[PDB]
Amino acid sequence: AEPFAKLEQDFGGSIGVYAMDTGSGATVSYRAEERFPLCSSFKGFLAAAVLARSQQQAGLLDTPIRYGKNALVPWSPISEKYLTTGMTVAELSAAAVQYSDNAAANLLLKELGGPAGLTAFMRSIGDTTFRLDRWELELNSAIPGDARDTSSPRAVTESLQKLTLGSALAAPQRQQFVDWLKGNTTGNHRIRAAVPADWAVGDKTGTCGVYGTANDYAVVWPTGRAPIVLAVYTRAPNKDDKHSEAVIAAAARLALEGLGV
Repeated sequence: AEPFAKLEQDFGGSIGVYAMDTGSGATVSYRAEERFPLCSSFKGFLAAAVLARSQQQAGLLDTPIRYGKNALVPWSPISEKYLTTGMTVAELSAAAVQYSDNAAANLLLKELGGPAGLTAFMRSIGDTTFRLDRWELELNSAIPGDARDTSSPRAVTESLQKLTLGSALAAPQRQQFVDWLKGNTTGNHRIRAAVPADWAVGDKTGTCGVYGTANDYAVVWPTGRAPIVLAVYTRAPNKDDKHSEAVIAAAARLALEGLGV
């Protein structure tokens, strides 16, 4: 905690951390119930909402989605490649989670009834903090004090636990969510940078690009020890303040250490 204040101070902003040992029930909590913009991290919960809906609707994941060029907003690397052939709901989910593909995230949001639909899903699993108000990329304004498109490190951590380890998703969908998070390609310098290499890790990052606002949440499977669920979020007071993945990895190391992990 003292290390946390020191860390954010050196950072020049605020760092929010919540980590829980699903075995001992031990937790690390620093500014954990404060609101931080979700940025790109909402996409992970977006995929869960899709999986949850696929339970009551077989054939969803394989449903073909055709889209146009207008739909290719910034950072849609996968969507851009499959433009002429389109992508299935499952392929869009993998793209959104593992590459943070914005086009894919927006097409899936549309299928779930937009930001309100996803917010409603988080409500159904008992998350009362989470709120998505806009679509990519407008949701990245990260204006200080703005409650739109934010959640708490604690609410994110708890929801992630319900969806990956708990029973918020049927067994099959549960493992698919874990596998999509395990295959993430965008967070090698964040939480993943704080743990060994033999540890199985699944994560989803978030980067707003303004107000030094960045984040990452993950489920880490320590060797011989129960899995840990953690969320690390940051932000700063100045629009030009830059985020730092090193700060996120450092904060994650402190969280794990705090758990004696």
